Amino acid sequence: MKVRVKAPCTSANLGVGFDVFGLCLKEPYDVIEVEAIDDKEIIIEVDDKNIPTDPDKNVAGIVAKKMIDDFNIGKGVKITIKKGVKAGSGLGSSAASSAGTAYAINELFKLNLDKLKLVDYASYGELASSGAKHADNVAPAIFGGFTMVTNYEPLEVLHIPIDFKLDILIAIPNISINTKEAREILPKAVGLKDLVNNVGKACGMVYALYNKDKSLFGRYMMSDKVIEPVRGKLIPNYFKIKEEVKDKVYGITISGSGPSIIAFPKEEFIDEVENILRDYYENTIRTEVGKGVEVV
Amino acid sequence: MKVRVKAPCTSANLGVGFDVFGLCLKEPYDVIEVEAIDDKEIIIEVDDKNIPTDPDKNVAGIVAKKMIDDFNIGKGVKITIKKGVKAGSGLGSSAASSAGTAYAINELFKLNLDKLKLVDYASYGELASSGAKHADNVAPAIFGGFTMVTNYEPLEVLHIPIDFKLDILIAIPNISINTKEAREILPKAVGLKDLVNNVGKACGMVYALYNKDKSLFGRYMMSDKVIEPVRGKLIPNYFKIKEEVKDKVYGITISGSGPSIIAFPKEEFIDEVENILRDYYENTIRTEVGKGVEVV
Ligand SMILES: Nc1ncnc2c1ncn2[C@@H]1O[C@H](COP(=O)(O)OP(=O)(O)NP(=O)(O)O)[C@@H](O)[C@H]1O
Ligand SMILES: Nc1ncnc2c1ncn2[C@@H]1O[C@H](COP(=O)(O)OP(=O)(O)NP(=O)(O)O)[C@@H](O)[C@H]1O
Ligand SMILES: N[C@@H](CCO)C(=O)O
Ligand SMILES: N[C@@H](CCO)C(=O)O
Repeated sequence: MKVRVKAPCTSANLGVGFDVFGLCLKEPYDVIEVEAIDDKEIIIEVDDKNIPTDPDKNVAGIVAKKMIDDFNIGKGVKITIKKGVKAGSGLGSSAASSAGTAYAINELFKLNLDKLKLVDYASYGELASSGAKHADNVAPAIFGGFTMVTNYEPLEVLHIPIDFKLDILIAIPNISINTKEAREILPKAVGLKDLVNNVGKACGMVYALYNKDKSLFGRYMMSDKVIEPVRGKLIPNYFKIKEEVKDKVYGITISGSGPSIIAFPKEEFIDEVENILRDYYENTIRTEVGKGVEVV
Repeated sequence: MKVRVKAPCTSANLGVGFDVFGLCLKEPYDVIEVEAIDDKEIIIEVDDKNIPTDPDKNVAGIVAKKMIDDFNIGKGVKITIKKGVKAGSGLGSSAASSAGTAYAINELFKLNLDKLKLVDYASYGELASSGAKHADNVAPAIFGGFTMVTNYEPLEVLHIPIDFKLDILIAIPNISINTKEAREILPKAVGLKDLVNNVGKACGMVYALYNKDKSLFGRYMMSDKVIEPVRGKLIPNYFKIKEEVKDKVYGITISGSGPSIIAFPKEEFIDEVENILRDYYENTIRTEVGKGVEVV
């Protein structure tokens, strides 16, 4: 009959973890309901008028069709989506719809697929919306916590639960940034030295999570000199904001391909950091690490 | 009066951890004795006739002088070295002398320096022998276990003890490879895709150690396509050996800049893997993860 889920926004890259790291947020999230229908068609309703309802264009339809065909399911589905945040915000909006749909289809048709497989299916949605089957936003959307996409073909995802408090502040600019473009402006090659820096800093972030060291995690997160300095120039006041909250956060960086900004405020300055972000971007939210798609 | 230590060989890079990762071996090692002397000169005796006795050229003399001057120590030292393995073997031979000396000087003159500082001093020895103040061999020589050099200026080293059994086989070709040259032949730039691969795989190796997963650790270790395929062409029969021990090891790769080869054999095939390595290289040894410089 029907399955309804909340599918969370996620923050990919986290600086030196470009195309690998992902952190699941508790909010915002999409509320997605999938209902099996007799007609073998996929019908989509979405509250954001800028998101297509064509099932071959909305990632929810792309993922549902792939799963329905792969399991010879003989039904269609009506998918209703209420968006947590607009597309192109750097908060994994489309990944929320892809992952929420994969999860919902799995439940609705009792496919008993494991999390890795759900991420793999959701990534077919990311293929379409970004032109690349990247799984770094759909992985945390499904697994919750912190994930690392460590291989493709075949997809491998390593998950590290965050079992300690990690306050998150997200500033969401009203402008949007197209991920494909955000990737084209990136260097085609990086110096051996950046390879070494990013590998060391990203490994240090993994060590930091196992040691529950927010300070180390946040500081290493801000050491990327390859991607973040580039995308950061697309975001109004981004560098000014970083300087203004400098000693009041464990770290702050671009969420995904931007323009949203993700900050991990120190407990002592959370209200103040939130007020600073809000002065620049009215749409600022306080959240924490989420647990992934779940029924609602 | 005198301090004598065993300073271990170490295996740097471990594939995707190039210039970051280091693993301390239990053997071979240098046996180094440092004796305070009244004359303010540094005298060096070494059993390998191809290693200089000039204190400005032997890394033990370079490190001792730096420490003696930095602490206004008013004595000279006589340093006697019995080498575990020749220089240019890819087993951190010079780092063993640098680290063993830093450690010995610290003990002899009761400097009470922490491990990080000892690595920093030892790295002055690596500056001279490789033209680069790399700390990826001296870090594990001092800390023991697995280390990651995650920053320079200032040096930062993260240590992960290996508290599970990890058998190591090392094949030591009679030829030598000069590290400076081994680095010049490396690509000056790598594609974004290799950046992503190596960051993900190296982070996966860190996750693997915390999860005591030798299989994952060894498999990711063999995924570098940037440095290992290049240096591997300098080592006779290296690729043939990799294929021949393919399913009998968790992983096998080049130790440091080569030509020595480091393999982590599966428990079931250890003798067989050792015999295979020995058929190609008579000088093959079986060892395990070491604990770093210690008094002997
Ligand atoms: N259900 C959906 N939800 C959001 N976006 C969708 C959806 N279906 C299709 N799209 C399209 O996919 C693109 C954006 O997906 P979105 O997740 O916002 O990615 P982004 O622009 O790459 N930024 P990031 O949040 O970093 O992944 C736009 O072309 C959307 O119209
Ligand atoms: N006490 C010493 N022990 C070993 N080598 C020394 C020593 N003092 C000076 N050297 C010189 O330093 C160079 C090699 O140092 P070594 O650690 O074997 O480095 P490598 O050639 O870079 N390979 P790797 O094992 O990967 O670090 C040669 O030029 C040596 O003569
Ligand atoms: N890793 C992708 C994530 C997009 O959310 C990028 O930054 O291009
Ligand atoms: N990371 C260095 C180590 C040398 O032991 C290299 O491979 O050039």
